[PDB]
Amino acid sequence: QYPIINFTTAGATVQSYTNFIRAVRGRLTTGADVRHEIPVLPNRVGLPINQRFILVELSNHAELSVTLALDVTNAYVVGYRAGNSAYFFHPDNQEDAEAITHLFTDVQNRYTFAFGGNYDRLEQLAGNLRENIELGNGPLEEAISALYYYSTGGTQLPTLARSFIICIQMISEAARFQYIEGEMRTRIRYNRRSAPDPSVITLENSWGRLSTAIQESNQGAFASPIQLQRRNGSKFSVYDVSILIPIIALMVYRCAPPPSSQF
Repeated sequence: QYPIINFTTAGATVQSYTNFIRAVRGRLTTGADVRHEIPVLPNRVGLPINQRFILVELSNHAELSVTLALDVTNAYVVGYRAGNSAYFFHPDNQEDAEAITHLFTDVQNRYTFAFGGNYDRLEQLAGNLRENIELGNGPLEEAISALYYYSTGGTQLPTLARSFIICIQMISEAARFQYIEGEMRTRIRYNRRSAPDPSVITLENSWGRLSTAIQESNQGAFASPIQLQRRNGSKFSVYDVSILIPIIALMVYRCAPPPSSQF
């Protein structure tokens, strides 16, 4: 019932990956909510269960497939299916636990991990931080195989955690940030894997804060600046939504849009 977007790593190109990421953004947002030219994801409050998820079917050159489930309210990967087994991250609350019962309903083996799916938890399991995990098309190809072989014991937990870390950044974070989509495009164009630099990491860590700063701003002006990092690690101060229009593609819903006092 939920919409399915397909991507393969086999022969992937900047164009095929761009088409994918545009398609995932098109299914995450409805057009209802755009502030400063920046689309907002649906509000969790009152969102009917039939509109709550999207499915991303990944395939690779090894001829394997897995299907990730993303929550439209936050673009979070909440679990995945590989053939006859599905695996969900530990839910944050009761209502999320009910909602994930609506995914992969005819799968014969359903498991809920005892750990949640946030980067900090997944980095601990992986034994490596984001900044030491290479991304690109090779890493994605390998991550699709790792997720596929988990149920049979082929995949060690640390390699499963690392594989989620790769998927999340190359799908969810790229949908959230044109900047991160363009970092992936670069790696795919040259077929050269590399770990994310501080510009990528600081944007990932700041997504919620930036979403709230933009939605609470006075006509786009932040009451408090947010500090990001450039590629070389130097500080970049954000004072206004303006500088983020080329950078952030989607925000999480944080407040109602005020009745704009119009001059």
